[PDB]
Amino acid sequence: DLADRFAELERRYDARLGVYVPATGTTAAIEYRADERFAFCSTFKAPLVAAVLHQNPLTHLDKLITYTSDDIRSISPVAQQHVQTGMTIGQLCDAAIRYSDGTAANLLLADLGGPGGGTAAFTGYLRSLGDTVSRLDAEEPELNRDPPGDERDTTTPHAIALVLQQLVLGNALPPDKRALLTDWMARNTTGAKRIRAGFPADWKVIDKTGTGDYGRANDIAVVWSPTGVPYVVAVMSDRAGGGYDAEPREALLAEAATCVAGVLA
Amino acid sequence: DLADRFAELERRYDARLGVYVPATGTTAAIEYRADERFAFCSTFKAPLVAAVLHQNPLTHLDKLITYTSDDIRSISPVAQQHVQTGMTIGQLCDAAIRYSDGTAANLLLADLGGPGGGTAAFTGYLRSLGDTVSRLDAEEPELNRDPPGDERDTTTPHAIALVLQQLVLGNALPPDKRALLTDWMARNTTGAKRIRAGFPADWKVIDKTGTGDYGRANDIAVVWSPTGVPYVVAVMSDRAGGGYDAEPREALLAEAATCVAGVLA
Amino acid sequence: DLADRFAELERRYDARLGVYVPATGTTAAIEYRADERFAFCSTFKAPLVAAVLHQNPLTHLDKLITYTSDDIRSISPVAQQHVQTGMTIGQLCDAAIRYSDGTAANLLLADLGGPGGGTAAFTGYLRSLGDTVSRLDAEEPELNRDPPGDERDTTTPHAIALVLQQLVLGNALPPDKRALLTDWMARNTTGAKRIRAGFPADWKVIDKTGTGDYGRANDIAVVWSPTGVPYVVAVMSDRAGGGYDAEPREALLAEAATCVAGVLA
Amino acid sequence: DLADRFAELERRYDARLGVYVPATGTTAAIEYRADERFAFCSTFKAPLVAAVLHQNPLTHLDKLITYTSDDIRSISPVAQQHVQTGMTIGQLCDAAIRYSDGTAANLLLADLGGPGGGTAAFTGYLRSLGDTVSRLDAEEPELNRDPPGDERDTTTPHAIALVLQQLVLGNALPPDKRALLTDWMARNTTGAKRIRAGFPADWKVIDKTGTGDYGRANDIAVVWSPTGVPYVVAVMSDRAGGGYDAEPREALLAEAATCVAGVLA
Ligand SMILES: *C(=O)/C=C/N[C@@H](C(=O)O)C(C)(C)S(=O)O
Ligand SMILES: *C(=O)/C=C/N[C@@H](C(=O)O)C(C)(C)S(=O)O
Ligand SMILES: *C(=O)/C=C/N[C@@H](C(=O)O)C(C)(C)S(=O)O
Ligand SMILES: *C(=O)/C=C/N[C@@H](C(=O)O)C(C)(C)S(=O)O
Repeated sequence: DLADRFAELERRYDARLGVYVPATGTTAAIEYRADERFAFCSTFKAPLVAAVLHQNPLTHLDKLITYTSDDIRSISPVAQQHVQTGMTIGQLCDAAIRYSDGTAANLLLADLGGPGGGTAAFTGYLRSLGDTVSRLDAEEPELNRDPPGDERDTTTPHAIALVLQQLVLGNALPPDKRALLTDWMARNTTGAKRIRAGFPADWKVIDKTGTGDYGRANDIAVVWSPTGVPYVVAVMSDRAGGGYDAEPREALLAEAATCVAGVLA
Repeated sequence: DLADRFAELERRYDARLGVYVPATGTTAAIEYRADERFAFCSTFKAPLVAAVLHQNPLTHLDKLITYTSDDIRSISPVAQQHVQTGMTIGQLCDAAIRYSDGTAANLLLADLGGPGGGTAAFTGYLRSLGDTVSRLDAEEPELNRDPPGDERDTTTPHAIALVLQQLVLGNALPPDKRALLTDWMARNTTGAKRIRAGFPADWKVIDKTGTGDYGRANDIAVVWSPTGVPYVVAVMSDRAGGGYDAEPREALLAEAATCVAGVLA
Repeated sequence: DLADRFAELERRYDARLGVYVPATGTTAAIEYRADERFAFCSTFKAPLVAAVLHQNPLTHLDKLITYTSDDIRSISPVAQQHVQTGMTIGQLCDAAIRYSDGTAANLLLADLGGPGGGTAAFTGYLRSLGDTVSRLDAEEPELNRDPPGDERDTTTPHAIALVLQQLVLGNALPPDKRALLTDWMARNTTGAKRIRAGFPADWKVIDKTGTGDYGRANDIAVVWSPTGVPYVVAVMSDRAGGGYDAEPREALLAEAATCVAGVLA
Repeated sequence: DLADRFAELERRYDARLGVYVPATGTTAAIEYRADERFAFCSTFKAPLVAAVLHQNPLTHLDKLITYTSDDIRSISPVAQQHVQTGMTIGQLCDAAIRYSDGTAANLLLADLGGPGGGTAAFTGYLRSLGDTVSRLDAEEPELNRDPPGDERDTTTPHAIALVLQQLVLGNALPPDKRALLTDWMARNTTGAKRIRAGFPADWKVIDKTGTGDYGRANDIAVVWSPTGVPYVVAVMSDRAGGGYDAEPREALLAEAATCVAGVLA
């Protein structure tokens, strides 16, 4: 019957919608189009940081990286301002998470090295976490104007949940680094209207958003109940029907979170 | 399956639980022990104010009412301070709602007049709103130490919902007065951890709480969705199992509200 | 010329206003009626907690304290709810700071012992910190209806600043305890509209408010610049002119903080 | 007093600093190097939009403009992506304000027509608003890399304030258009750490930034007090001392705004 409540939101908001919450000690998993493909958008920036955290020691975040005016092809609210000054890996990661800065993302991919501009290195990282399905070829901005049906630059709710789970809750990173990533996500600016707004205030929520064309809108998060019980929530949507220029509806993502909060409480 | 989620909370929290939300233009009502009797506790102070608003002109709120130090039997954080000075009907109502002042309650019942200390007059008022089941017999504090099963000083979730609906949303009161009551409930101090904490912040919530012995804990509220859709939510509980001195669990009330928010979103 | 800006606010808001910030390594202090007496209101609850932290070991916070329904004479949003269950010293302190609970305050004074209900014990504590001027005689609620000119239950901005400085920044408490107090103040609920609202968001602010009759309104705080430079800010006001029933203006407190932020930046 | 506080910031940050706030119904203006020349940087994009709003009817914003890959000389986060699709005047203006897109800027100058690439047409527009000092000669990127002392592509705080005032507050534009421009500025992405960060959150702020070599960093804004009183704030800086390669300090701009907020409150 929760299936039917998601299908309702789908109809109201004129969108296809994908939801995954893994199982726990107590609870059974929650599936809805969980094994269908969706566009990543900016959601892959979460693991990306983790990949950079994984590859290098912890003092590596101090390395300053320089770049040019014509390195800014994507929207980049932080990179734009620090062309003269440059930016350290540390600041790059902060921005990529907290502000969804597109340029930084690309710089960090380059920090991974390897062909594809570091997209292979990163693809490789996901496999280390047992992620077969997710696939990534292009960078920002080009990847977020790929057409519907195209399986390049895509993932499933099921998949990305299990990644985020291993990173945050699992032992995929040392505690010190893990800490950093949570801290960053805990302070995301771009996610107020989506998963955060669907949960009660007494729940703790850390999230990473994704947006694009064809009404594409995603949010992946870890939440803690008022008694500190952790849960992973992958929410993904699109509106490929209204074409390229369709607007995403955060309201959709907020409403679903509320249904989910209901079963989890 | 929502039936099964309430029965779960019941088992977790070792409590009996009553829930009612009336039907709307779209949605069907939500019932769970909705037609079972529970203790009012301090929840009856909401209609009580309405009864005093209903019976008298609007300038009647300026009438000063004096009382003694030994008129303070219940918890009365506001009555305590204004013993020498007295208090106007207006300020009495504010206190009764916003602070759940027990003395004021009794003063207002006396303002209704009639035997029972004004409990019959008040019982009479509810019938004017088509409320058959509800009964009120004693005053504060004595009423909050009635034993389980005793039908004096009781109501059903179903009933009190339909009252609150008529008062707040319906035309049971002139707009000016209606306004006052909503304003007061909007500014309740005593309700943070119950219904308010079960809904997302982007919902508007006005509530009136109740507490007592045998783990008795109630909260009735009107909520607005993020798009201004109103709903009435009656939640009532008790824990007569652990006897007189069983502690109430607000956690229970907050958790249920969350399940409810889930179906309403 | 900052003198003239405070006198302006005074005239606009029809209020007397007291401001103190101590001197630092760099900066000179800020004075305006800093050595004039004002009512404490709920501001004394900050040191009060410190006095209880000072007097007893750290394990003492687990001692559960019981009380009756008629022990709630003041407004007490948390004491209200935990009459059946009781409350530990630890929880009492949290409430007294975070919610300005009036009852708890009085219970804690009783924990200090001595005549005056523990007001002498507490008065004694301030002298240990070299505070000459500050005086405390009555408890809640009686102290909040002292008339203007009455020097009982009063302090100066200068004084209370130097206390708060020693507690938070100075070595007046062991680090562990100090930590607790800061944590509590960092999470004050009652202070959003006063000092907090006069500083830019990139400043860190921890505060403790006070309100009462005769438009009495205070806020004492520690702030950190965006680069972690600490400062102590005492702000106090009243409007004894419009009599007992004069309303306090938080706007006044927020405006002054802004003038202060200006010199500190 | 305040003169000396600006000279301090100057010394701290190793920079020359220009500040202007016009006079109001109440307050006297604020001058500090207000009549000295500074580089525009990207600040001129504000009036530029206004000039295009002024010259043409309101439906002109729908005219699509196409361009080539080799038309993208400057930083252009939006122009980069819409080479295939093209962009309407409407979208061009949004970008120029909200994202400080450098290409769009140049396209719009071309929309004005005339020699200099439309820089004379634009220079001409400012004179219509009674602005004598301001001049513009080159386009992006070339204009941001021309040396200190060179009076081409420059303005004074005094001047640009009086322009922004007339546009936003004054009757320089019809309400409908005026509305558009404010809306755009209200939604600037590039300005978080400058003027916006120096004011308290309860102030409303709309801004337009500028950055360049020789530590050049500007922000012009309209602010509303918490009670809706409007003010215009021009802040400009540079660090020609450390030569071409000197890094700009937004911190400087944020600090000054704080001093200004202080006098305005
Ligand atoms: C991540 O969610 C995407 C970042 N930004 C894009 C979006 O649609 O939100 C763009 C297209 C603005 S970016 O220039 O690629
Ligand atoms: C409203 O919920 C009831 C308040 N009653 C109190 C009273 O003093 O009458 C108590 C203490 C009996 S109950 O614990 O709320
Ligand atoms: C802090 O001590 C202020 C207390 N005074 C008032 C308040 O704001 O709580 C009263 C007078 C309402 S107190 O609770 O009696
Ligand atoms: C406007 O001030 C922005 C101009 N863009 C850049 C350019 O390449 O011209 C800079 C370097 C001046 S700015 O640092 O973003």
